[PDB]
Amino acid sequence: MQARALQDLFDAQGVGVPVEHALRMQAVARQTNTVFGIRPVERIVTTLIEEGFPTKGFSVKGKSSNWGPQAGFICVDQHLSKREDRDTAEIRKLNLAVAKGMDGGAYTQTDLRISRQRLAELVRNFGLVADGVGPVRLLTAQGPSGKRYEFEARQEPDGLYRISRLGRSEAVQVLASPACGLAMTADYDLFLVAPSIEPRTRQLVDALNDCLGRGEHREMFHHSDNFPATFYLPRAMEHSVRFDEVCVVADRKSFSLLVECIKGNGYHFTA
Repeated sequence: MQARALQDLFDAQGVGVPVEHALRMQAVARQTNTVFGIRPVERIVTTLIEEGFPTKGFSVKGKSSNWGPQAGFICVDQHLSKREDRDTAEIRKLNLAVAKGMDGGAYTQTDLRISRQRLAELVRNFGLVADGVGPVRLLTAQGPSGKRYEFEARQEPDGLYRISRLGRSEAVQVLASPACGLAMTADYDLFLVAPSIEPRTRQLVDALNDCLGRGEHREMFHHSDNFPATFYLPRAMEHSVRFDEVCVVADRKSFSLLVECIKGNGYHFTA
């Protein structure tokens, strides 16, 4: 499967998995003779994945952000998450849940720090406004409630822009990996595993993390809303519709047809 074909597919479907990752994960599907599907990966986290940020595990509580400079991360203050629409009680419950997991070795917190390229991408594609030049910039972002939030972007000595709410001294706090101390982005979540006939998923998770080779404590898969999902097949399958070695299932109806296709080709799954 050619890279430009898969990039065009992912661009049209709104899939955030890097094409290189999809090709390596399709190889594992071929080598293990196993069909598997991954939960949605938004394009707003593609840069964070390619920049090497670690990913959240099942023990990470709290909702991520789809707006502002905090997009793709999980803020300690859930008022900056994608649930910025919700009322006081739901945010405080999300805050308590984030505070609950913080009281343990599950995860920690760190300053929101993003690169020039990340800032330019958020401005170009995801509705961020950035005023000024050089090491200090003023950011304006509109939350899902329509309220606009202001942030200062201040370059630190290693080249990243530390993000703080305007007028405040404390940077925006985001959940961080306890191992490497970096902010965590979204993971690759296996939601279907169909091995060939002709929780036993730890071997596939380890094989997938090995083929991606992101390095220690930077795994995409963890040992542990559904669409658009990406599926990875040992070979292109037909049943008259055809699913390619890498395919996108946009909704439940496409998923129902894919299930019948993999079962018809001798692949079993029971979840």
